[PDB]
Amino acid sequence: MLKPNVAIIVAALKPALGIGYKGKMPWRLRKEIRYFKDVTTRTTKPNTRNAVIMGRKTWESIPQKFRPLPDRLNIILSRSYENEIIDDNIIHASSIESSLNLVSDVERVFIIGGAEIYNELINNSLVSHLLITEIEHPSPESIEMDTFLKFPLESWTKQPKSELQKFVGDTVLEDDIKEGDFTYNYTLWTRK
Ligand SMILES: NC(=O)C1=CN([C@@H]2O[C@H](COP(=O)(O)OP(=O)(O)OC[C@H]3O[C@@H](n4cnc5c(N)ncnc54)[C@H](OP(=O)(O)O)[C@@H]3O)[C@@H](O)[C@H]2O)C=CC1
Ligand SMILES: COc1ccc(Oc2cccc3nc(N)nc(N)c23)cc1
Repeated sequence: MLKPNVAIIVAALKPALGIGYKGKMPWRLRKEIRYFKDVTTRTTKPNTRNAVIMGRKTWESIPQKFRPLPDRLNIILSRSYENEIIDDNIIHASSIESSLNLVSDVERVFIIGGAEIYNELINNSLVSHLLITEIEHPSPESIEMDTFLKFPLESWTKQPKSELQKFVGDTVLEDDIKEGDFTYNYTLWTRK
């Protein structure tokens, strides 16, 4: 695949954009996990699938029985990896671009974490869209977090809900979803 558009998908707590604590997500939002699954799996074209890219630490954090993530081509980056196809669902690479040279029949590509991957790849011009779930809490300071997005958002534009809707196709997008004390909304951002 040559120079595909790539999207980042992440869930973050406003206003600091925290995304983790001691190697895990600081919340369990059930409807948000379901959204992540639908957006990253669904395709429109026939014989295609989407690819998900993750850092080695994220891959190793999935219980072995639950990997690879089903119904998507899994790409794992490590600076120590050779560019290799493991099987039809797993690719190892040391760079995003190298990895995409190994794929065919992919419709969309999503970066799914973690923090080091996000913070480095935001500055790669292949990244064209950010799917950020903006999480809000009455007392964000009470939530322990050690990992944060370092995104240059002054260079990106938040689009209207209509644009997100068109991006995700059929997926149901509810507004101000509440689970416990958290309220969240799905957003789409593109480069200015
Ligand atoms: N809020 C959310 O939506 C999500 C949050 N997260 C959070 O992220 C945190 C984990 O992040 P982190 O520990 O940084 O792990 P990562 O998944 O980002 O893995 C980092 C590893 O990826 C490899 N790597 C990183 N950057 C590159 C690069 N530019 N090119 C090639 N290889 C690269 C390296 O592997 P090597 O060391 O082998 O070279 C590096 O050690 C957790 O707290 C998790 O909960 C994760 C996903 C989503
Ligand atoms: C440990 O394995 C993983 C950890 C996190 C992960 O990414 C997510 C998991 C669950 C919900 C998620 N929601 C959004 N908006 N973005 C992500 N990247 C998500 C995917 C795999």
